[PDB]
Amino acid sequence: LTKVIAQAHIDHFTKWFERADKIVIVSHVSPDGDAIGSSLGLYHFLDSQDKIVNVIVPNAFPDFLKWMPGSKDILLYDRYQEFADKLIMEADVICCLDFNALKRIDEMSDIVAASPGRKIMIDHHLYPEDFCRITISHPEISSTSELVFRLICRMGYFSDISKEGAECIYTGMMTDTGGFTYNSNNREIYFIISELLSKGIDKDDIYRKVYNTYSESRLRLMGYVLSNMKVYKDYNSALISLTKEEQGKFDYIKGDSEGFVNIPLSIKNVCFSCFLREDTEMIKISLRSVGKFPCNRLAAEFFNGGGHLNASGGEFYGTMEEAVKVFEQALEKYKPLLKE
Ligand code: NA
Ligand code: NA
Ligand code: NA
Ligand code: NA
Repeated sequence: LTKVIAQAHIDHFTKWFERADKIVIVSHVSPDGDAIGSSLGLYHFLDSQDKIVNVIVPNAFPDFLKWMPGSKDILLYDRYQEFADKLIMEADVICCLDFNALKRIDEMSDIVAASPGRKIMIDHHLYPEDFCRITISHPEISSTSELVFRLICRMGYFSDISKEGAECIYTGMMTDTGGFTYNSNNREIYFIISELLSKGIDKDDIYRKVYNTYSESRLRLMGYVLSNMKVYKDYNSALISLTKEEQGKFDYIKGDSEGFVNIPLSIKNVCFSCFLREDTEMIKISLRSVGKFPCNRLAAEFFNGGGHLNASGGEFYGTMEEAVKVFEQALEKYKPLLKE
């Protein structure tokens, strides 16, 4: 209902949109629900308007997103580089969805940077770069999928958002707010959800497809990791870990530890959570916080990593007990910050 996106930006893109024959949509490395949801949401709309549209991402997306209509036609850059490169170089318009810095598309950077096609960014992350000619940057909005819905609506094409398109948009809104459990207080979110439901989507089924679709081994693994968790009561923090012996034992598949780092936050007075995993070769670190404790600051100092305020990661080249000791240093240094 409220006009968040600048009308001038909407006017400009509409010009590009009407002139364009060939359009490419790009999103970030290791794309997730909102990367794929926003991209596929835009794809379905654009494809309904007699346009050649291809979605290209650097990297495979999780299997729990395969159900999404159009997902099979998403082009993986690390498997069809030459083909993708041609599409990118020849695109009249390149839509950059759910990232704001060329490093977020890891190896696609150069071809995207070089292409003479007209670039527009549609994103909700903080601190955007100026590689796009049109920049729609709204970090106050909780997902890129919502911005895509908003853009299409403001252009006057709400009626051309299909059931399939709506499914993809809802999926991204859902995943980026943890099923509307964080950063979701805004009223207009729920009007948008209602609008998407009017397109025939089944939001409950979509929840199940994304979150209630994984192996017996994965869930037993989650339980084992939780059984062996370490809580530091004076530091409002929790630690969980997986070794190579533990991973191999439970038959670890890629993406099995996804979300594990969040579970310890469901303990009362635990606002900061760390997960340590040995790689296939040393210690991978995942950090999560609830509230305002800066995950990205600790990661940058103690694990040469980074990311966002509430979710970060990085590697530590050493051993488990050695990596655990480093984690215990950071807890000690930022102890006063945690107590606030
Ligand atoms: Na808007
Ligand atoms: Na941004
Ligand atoms: Na997401
Ligand atoms: Na909020």
